[PDB]
Amino acid sequence: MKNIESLFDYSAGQFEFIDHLLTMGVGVHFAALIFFLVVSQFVAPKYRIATALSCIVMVSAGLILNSQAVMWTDAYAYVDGSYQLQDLTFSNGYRYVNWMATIPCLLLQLLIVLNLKGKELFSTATWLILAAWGMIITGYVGQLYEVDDIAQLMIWGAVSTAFFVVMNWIVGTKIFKNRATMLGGTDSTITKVFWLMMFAWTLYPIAYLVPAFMNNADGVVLRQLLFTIADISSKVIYGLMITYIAIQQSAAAGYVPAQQAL
Ligand SMILES: CCCCCCCC/C=C\CCCCCCCC(=O)OC[C@H](O)CO
Ligand SMILES: CCCCCCCC/C=C\CCCCCCCC(=O)OC[C@H](O)CO
Ligand SMILES: *C/C=C(C)/C=C/C=C(C)/C=C/C1=C(C)CCCC1(C)C
Ligand SMILES: CCCCCCCC/C=C\CCCCCCCC(=O)O
Ligand SMILES: CCCCCCCC/C=C\CCCCCCCC(=O)O
Ligand SMILES: [Br-]
Ligand SMILES: [Br-]
Ligand SMILES: [Br-]
Ligand SMILES: [Br-]
Ligand SMILES: [Br-]
Repeated sequence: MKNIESLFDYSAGQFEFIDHLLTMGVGVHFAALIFFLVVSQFVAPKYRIATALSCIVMVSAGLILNSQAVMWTDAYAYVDGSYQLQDLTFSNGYRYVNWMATIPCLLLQLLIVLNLKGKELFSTATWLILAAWGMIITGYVGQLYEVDDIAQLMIWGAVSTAFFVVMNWIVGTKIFKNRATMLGGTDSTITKVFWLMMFAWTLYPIAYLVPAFMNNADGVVLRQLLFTIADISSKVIYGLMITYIAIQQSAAAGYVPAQQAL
């Protein structure tokens, strides 16, 4: 009842488009899961955790998207020409809770292919995860107010954005100070990964703000469309680039299975 999805009836076209976005998301992540599983054998031990983390992200995101899809069809029934709310079973909050797990995985696989190790890896991962969790938690509290108190959504969103900015500064600083350690030409690739991240992750706060500028049923559809673009870009496309970097550095480091695969 705290999310705008509960306020509207949906046309068949709107309802089925949202359902198809979510189900397509499930298929894309589980298809990618198999790809990451099969190619892990071509990654040197030093980097193989990075590809395993992509497997974990795929199933984590795939399970939440599948949960959202079933919750969506549980919550609404087609009555008198529109889909109308029947049960309080759908909310976006499950995405936020899941981010607590998937964002640390996405960040860790970046740090691994940057060749960080030992105390710097543990220290950098700790500050990044704390910053990320602060961002997620404040965002989560903010969206509890997207119906009742838009001013509170904005203020919690400003606090969240402060964590986001600091997180991105840590990430960017480590990338630009360590890309010279990267093998096989991937010092060039990692810069593109950073820009892909900036683009894809910024779509989430845009989705967060939809209630402020498009509080209607088409805004609900737009938000799910933005989440879909962002999810595929931040998890699947990002994971493919991380895996490419891992295999390329593995080969440059003399790992034979990587050399043959390329
Ligand atoms: C009264 C309400 C409370 C107000 C306060 C809440 C807002 C504070 C937010 C950010 C400050 C913390 C930023 C400090 C981060 C420094 C540590 C760090 O980033 O280390 C990175 C390094 O590159 C890795 O080794
Ligand atoms: C809540 C409202 C507050 C609004 C606040 C607006 C300030 C935005 C500024 C920067 C965004 C952070 C982007 C981080 C980009 C990476 C920066 C970086 O990596 O620095 C390069 C390094 O110094 C080379 O060695
Ligand atoms: C796969 C999911 C990912 C990469 C989720 C990323 C989420 C964010 C970057 C969220 C950022 C937010 C803000 C910067 C302010 C508004 C609240 C959030 C949590 C949506
Ligand atoms: C309060 C929350 C703090 C969370 C901190 C999490 C710390 C995680 C630290 C690094 C995990 C990396 C483990 C795998 C190392 C891979 C390196 C390698 O095998 O080449
Ligand atoms: C996620 C990015 C957050 C950006 C910070 C928000 C910037 C705030 C800008 C002006 C706030 C104006 C407050 C007006 C409250 C409207 C109350 C209402 O109409 O219900
Ligand atoms: Br229709
Ligand atoms: Br329509
Ligand atoms: Br190795
Ligand atoms: Br997720
Ligand atoms: Br490149």
